[PDB]
Amino acid sequence: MEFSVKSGSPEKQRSACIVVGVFEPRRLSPIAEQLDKISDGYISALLRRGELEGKPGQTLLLHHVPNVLSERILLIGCGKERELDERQYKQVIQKTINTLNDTGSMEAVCFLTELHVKGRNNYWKVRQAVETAKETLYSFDQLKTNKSEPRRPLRKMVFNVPTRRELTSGERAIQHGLAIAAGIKAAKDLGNMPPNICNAAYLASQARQLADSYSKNVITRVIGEQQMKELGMHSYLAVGQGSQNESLMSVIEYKGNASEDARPIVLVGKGLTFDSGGISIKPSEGMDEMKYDMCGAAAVYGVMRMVAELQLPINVIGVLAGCENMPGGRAYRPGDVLTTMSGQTVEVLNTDAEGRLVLCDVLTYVERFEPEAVIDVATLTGACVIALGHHITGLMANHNPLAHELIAASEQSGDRAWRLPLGDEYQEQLESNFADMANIGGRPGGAITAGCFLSRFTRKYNWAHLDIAGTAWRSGKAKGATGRPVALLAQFLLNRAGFNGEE
Amino acid sequence: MEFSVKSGSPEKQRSACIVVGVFEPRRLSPIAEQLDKISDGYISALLRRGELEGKPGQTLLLHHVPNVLSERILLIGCGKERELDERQYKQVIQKTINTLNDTGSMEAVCFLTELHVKGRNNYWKVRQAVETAKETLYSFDQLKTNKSEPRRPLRKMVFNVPTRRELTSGERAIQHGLAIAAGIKAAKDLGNMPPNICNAAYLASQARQLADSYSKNVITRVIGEQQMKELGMHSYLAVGQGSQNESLMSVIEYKGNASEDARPIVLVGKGLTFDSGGISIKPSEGMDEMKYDMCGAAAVYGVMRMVAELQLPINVIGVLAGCENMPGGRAYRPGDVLTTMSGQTVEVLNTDAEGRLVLCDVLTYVERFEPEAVIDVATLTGACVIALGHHITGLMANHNPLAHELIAASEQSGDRAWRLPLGDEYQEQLESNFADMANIGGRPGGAITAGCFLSRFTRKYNWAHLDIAGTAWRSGKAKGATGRPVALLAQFLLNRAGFNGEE
Amino acid sequence: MEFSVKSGSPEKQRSACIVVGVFEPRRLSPIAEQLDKISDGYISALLRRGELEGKPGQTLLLHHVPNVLSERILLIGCGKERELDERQYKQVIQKTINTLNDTGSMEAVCFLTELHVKGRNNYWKVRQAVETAKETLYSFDQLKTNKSEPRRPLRKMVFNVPTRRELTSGERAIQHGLAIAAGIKAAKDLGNMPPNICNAAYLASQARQLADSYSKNVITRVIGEQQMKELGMHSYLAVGQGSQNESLMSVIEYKGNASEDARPIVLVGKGLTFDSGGISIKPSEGMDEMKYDMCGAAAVYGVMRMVAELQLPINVIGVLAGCENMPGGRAYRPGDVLTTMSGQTVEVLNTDAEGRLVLCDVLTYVERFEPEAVIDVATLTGACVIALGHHITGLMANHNPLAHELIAASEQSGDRAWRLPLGDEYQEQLESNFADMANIGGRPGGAITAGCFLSRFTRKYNWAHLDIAGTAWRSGKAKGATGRPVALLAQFLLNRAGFNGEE
Ligand SMILES: [Cl-]
Ligand SMILES: [Cl-]
Ligand SMILES: [Zn+2]
Ligand SMILES: [Zn+2]
Ligand SMILES: [Zn+2]
Ligand SMILES: [Zn+2]
Ligand SMILES: [Zn+2]
Ligand SMILES: [Zn+2]
Repeated sequence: MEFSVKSGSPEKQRSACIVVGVFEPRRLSPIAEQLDKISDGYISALLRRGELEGKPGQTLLLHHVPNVLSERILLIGCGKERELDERQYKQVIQKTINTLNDTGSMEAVCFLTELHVKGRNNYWKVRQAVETAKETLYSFDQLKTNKSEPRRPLRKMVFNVPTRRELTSGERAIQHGLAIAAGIKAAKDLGNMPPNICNAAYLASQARQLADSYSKNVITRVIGEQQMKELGMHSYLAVGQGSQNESLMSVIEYKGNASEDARPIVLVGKGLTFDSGGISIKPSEGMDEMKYDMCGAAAVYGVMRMVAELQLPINVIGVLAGCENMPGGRAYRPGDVLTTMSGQTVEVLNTDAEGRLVLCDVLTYVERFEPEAVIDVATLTGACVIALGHHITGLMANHNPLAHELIAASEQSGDRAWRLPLGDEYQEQLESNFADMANIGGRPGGAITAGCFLSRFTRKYNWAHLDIAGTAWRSGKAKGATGRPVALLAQFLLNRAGFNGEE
Repeated sequence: MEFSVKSGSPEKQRSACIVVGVFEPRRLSPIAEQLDKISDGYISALLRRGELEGKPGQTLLLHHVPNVLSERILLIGCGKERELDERQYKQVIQKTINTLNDTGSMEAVCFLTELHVKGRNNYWKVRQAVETAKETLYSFDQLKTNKSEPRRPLRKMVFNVPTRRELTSGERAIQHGLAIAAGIKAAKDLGNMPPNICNAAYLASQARQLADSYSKNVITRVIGEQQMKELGMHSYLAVGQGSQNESLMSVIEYKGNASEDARPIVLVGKGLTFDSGGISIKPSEGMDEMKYDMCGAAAVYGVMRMVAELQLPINVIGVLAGCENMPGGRAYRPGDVLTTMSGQTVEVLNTDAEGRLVLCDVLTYVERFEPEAVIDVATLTGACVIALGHHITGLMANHNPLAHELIAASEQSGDRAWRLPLGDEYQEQLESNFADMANIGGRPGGAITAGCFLSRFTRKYNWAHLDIAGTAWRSGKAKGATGRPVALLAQFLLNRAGFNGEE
Repeated sequence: MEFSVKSGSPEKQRSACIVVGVFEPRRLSPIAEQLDKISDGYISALLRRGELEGKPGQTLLLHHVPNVLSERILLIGCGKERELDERQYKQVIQKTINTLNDTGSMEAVCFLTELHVKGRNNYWKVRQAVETAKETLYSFDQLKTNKSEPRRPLRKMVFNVPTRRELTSGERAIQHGLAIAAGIKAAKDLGNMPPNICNAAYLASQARQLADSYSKNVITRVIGEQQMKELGMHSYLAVGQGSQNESLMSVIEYKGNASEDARPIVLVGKGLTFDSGGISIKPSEGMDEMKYDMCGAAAVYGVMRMVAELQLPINVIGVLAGCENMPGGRAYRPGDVLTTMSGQTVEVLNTDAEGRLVLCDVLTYVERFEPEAVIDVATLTGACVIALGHHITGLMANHNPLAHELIAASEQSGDRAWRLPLGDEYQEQLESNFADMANIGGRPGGAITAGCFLSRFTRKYNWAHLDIAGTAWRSGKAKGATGRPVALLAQFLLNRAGFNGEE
């Protein structure tokens, strides 16, 4: 659907539906009781009758309202005025979009973006409304055969801003919100696709199409197994040795800045299109969710699509490290000692800790880009899920300023991350009697030792690690990819590009 | 809430709200056209404009409808006409109640009970509506300190019936639906109570209050541990021996028939207020759900309540076999050989198969009432959950007519059961080199060999066994007791008392 | 052994042994060459033959060195000059103490305290040396019947400081170091004692002896089961119900400040003398290590012993929440709903998550002291061990300044903690359909949800929680308590008492 911003009163609107809010208890909102006084207390009369107490989730749809230009007035329960946090705000917009679609409204004017949301300005509210509206419309039915497509008469939504002063921030919010929502959808699509269709070659193919769609700034390269071997990326090669799928590393280069002294921000996404655990096989229960083990590449692709659309004035390189981990007569095994691209040797203790064996070689490989900073994004350890659950991404880094920036972006964007420490006592857990290091450190500090492992390959540049094992998708009835952390990364890049989201 | 029936037209009601259906696609219910044709096509116009497609789940609330004597008109989507089964029908009524409760309607008149529902007459559609509506209002907040009580402005609902020829079947449907819904609530309340509060003594106490509330026809006796020993109920005693809670068997006698030859129907409910498994201890995951191991006794109590309310002209005795299975220094052990009340000996191989050791003695105990039929109700085997899932109760019996009466009742009441076979080959699985029989027959056929076991104690009367391990409760976010098989047993009693089917 | 400081040169010492450093490669320490020149290159000569490369862990004991007033000269490999972190520094000191004890040296003078250690001044270097030396001498043979008591001729060590200007900081360092080491030692002894001896009565007995030994500023109260019942601490009671050991909350009050407005700092330690998990029984493997489930109480006791010795001018109350979690006919069970002292109800899903059930009642109880700050210390979750491993303590709090003061103290003291987030999405995992909350929130974010659970009882004051499940003890061959976080808490108390940092 389309979005736009205007600055006008409810009573002057001539829409299929205007949306205004109501707070507990049956407390018409400022903007709404502007409309009440047009219909002569018609609305407040209905609220005295108990038609809408204002509880969250509650709604009231009025037709043929006395002296109201719009055909419908949709009132939404907003809880309690300032006492509105971002989370309840997102729900109010979700409800609005869903309610409107059970209606015949082909468009609507929404005054909810004017609500007081603790600490968030106009830009944030409009941007979050767009991102939430789009999230609500998501569906993954491309593999179903029944389905007669969903009902969506709502084709456009206009968000109202307080004064003409907010139209500018309002428009920026819409532009940004749509590009990030698109990056999120793309990542959710790639994540939800089965390993059956979304394999390393499928990712390479999406990478090429992205370049074709933005040929003035995007160039894609795809490195195969033979080139990997020539480059000495034996660790990455070992992981996919067992699978019949070819390991393919897709490099998407976006050039938005022409000065010769510009340095690129490199994003490295773990792309295990399926992870069975390998010889160190995973249990049966819920293993189909391992199709999400490539959600890091999914997010990096979404971010690139976002950067290209917004044409940011910076240089970004996204790597989709495609691979597949399968058991078999050619599978690598516990006990193997791999010679990484960097030259350091790694003793494999568990073949299911393969993401870091793919990433280490990509981390050495990306130094040819002389990056400003490298950030890897990966569904890496179950330990991180135990540590930070499904709500916050785990972050580790070898440079404090870069960590601070990523955490600030995670908060601004509402796609949170939390820093976990690295450190010598944890490095020691990787000691090996046979190679420079082992690929695991045992249960204690599992998410930290994995980051420590990665840090031995990133000493030549400032770097951060995002472990999205718990935030990349949900299980249960609503099993599905979240698209995280596209928003955190998009915010990060928006900040780097100079945009002031605080104004 | 309260329910009643009338037979009028929508247009002539003077209610806070009249409910009517709409079928896909946006086709107003005929019962409604008289009403539309009074507002000047006010409803049909809103419908072609897209306000209610008619899909199940959708609703449309209208106030100030042109010339309508009722203040609110609530239209509910019903899908396609004569393609409505009772499951969809119930959802429709469930939706109606929830939607009405979001308005200020103090009472309402509903015409949905006139919907065509496959195989169901007026009596069933009204009774089903009553039972479903009451199911929807269920809440268990007695142990919470927050809460401020849900919003129920709707204190009364009037169901409409086609003609005055259906008023009496409608009133009977309400009388029956209310009594059964109340038994189901009593059983759900008991099941949901913690083992902490709901122990054998609590069930006994509830049993005594029931007798007090209907002292004319109900007498309750409680048999404690000293008496059980004197009765020789050693098997029952061994299960609760490890627990500090005293084992208590509550016998509720309902006499609604004075004829010297009116043999009682005996209901025996497994009342394990907590089942840790004992020495054969259960795993931690979801063990909190073992407070539901007394759901058989909960159901029986519910039926006794139901029968007292309806004053059926039959004799029914309900036994609440209270007990607690705990591990400890005085707990019975795998290997023990128990001398059951029948005199037959039993080798205990697994202490978690304790419900049948509590029941075998109670089934011998009840032969003193010279029962015409005996029915045990028990959350007995994980095997039944695997066999019939959470939707259908497992049934076994030593008498075919009785088993057919029960299945029919299960169908009529929409609380289904399915008969499983018994047999000599399953009996052989209970062979012991040390006793007359072992208490388990291995994994193959676990629900059936449990029935075989019980059957060695029910040879002197017509008997049926209901394994409600999968139907007694549900888990997940909506964790809670279901109250089943109260409806099945109530229908069985109603049928024994002469219920015509009202056809 | 005893410690003291002095500022002198190596050549003028008349000790049984002087300890000096040697850097790699075979480079004689500046303080050394002074000493070499008296014996005339007699030392550098030996370093040329290669008698000490100077690598960490290497040593060289020299007797009758020409012209040296000291009989023995112990040279120690220190690695490389300024690039010495505190970690390697402590190792060098530990080595020194161990090596010295294989000789006849009855006393020694050590110039290693003058080594350059990144970010650590004279005060820290002397204090780390003292704590590490005492740490090295720890043994726990009180329950062994063989042995013949260790060989420790070295009854005194003197650390040299650069000039007389560092003498005072040196003395203060020794004073603090000794008191913290004593505290740490008491915590380790209590932790190491078997559940067989160290039960809740034992902890109470120790708390009473502490009060007796410092009757001027310390008073101890012991609250038993009858009292807890009268206080409404049913949550705490339920956890110990199953065990024959009476639950006992020992309260150690230290009044070091006579002013009316010196509000107390309250420390609460989980004192589960043994944790079998209860009905939700733990696995066999390494369950003996559950004797360490009272290390929180252990640390609070040691911290109290330390604040008593130093006589800090502040008020501190240390609570030792003793309890034992056993399975049995009287144990509380999964499903139980407890009414905590605060009045909030808690549904028990897992009995092994008992520490928080003991702590919530104690956290409510301590509000009677109107504390300025409350800090609980508990071996609480396996999740924490997974999240932060064995090296860093997990910290949660409801007041940021308190959290920052604690993180700062942990760094300063070399007993690290790392903050983890709390939050609404985590609180929601504790939702229950039967109580105000459940005691566990699932595996995702286990450490954090435990934090969220405790925080529901600490809203009336500034609070912090330390989960030392991973830092409190180590297993394997060197199995034993660590005494952490005694040093972190002591440093916290010192800073509150006005400690300088010493420039
Ligand atoms: Cl193969
Ligand atoms: Cl016991
Ligand atoms: Zn893996
Ligand atoms: Zn993986
Ligand atoms: Zn059992
Ligand atoms: Zn049972
Ligand atoms: Zn525990
Ligand atoms: Zn514990």
